[PDB]
This record gives sequence, C-alpha cells and structure tokens, in this order.
Amino acid sequence: MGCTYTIQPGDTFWAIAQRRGTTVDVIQSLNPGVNPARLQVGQVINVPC
Repeated sequence: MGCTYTIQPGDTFWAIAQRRGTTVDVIQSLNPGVNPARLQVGQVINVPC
C-alpha cells in the first residue's frame, strides 16, 4: 500500500515533504490523524512513492 517512512531524529513534515518532492499539506493529508508537532522518532507515516 503505497510507501511508508519511519520518523528519524530531527525530522519534520517540512523536511520529509522536501525529500519526497511534495508539500507539508500533502504529508498531512496522507497522515490525517498525525499531529505534526507531536512526532516521535520511530513512528511510521505514509509518504509519496
């Protein structure tokens, strides 16, 4: 099912968006139940492929 990514130390939706070639609003839409200010290292999120 699409692609997944594990939150690493220092990650933010902005930084993840930039690596994946997208925007924060798309990362949020793929992870609608995730608070971007409450990430934990080791959490698994959905990302574009």
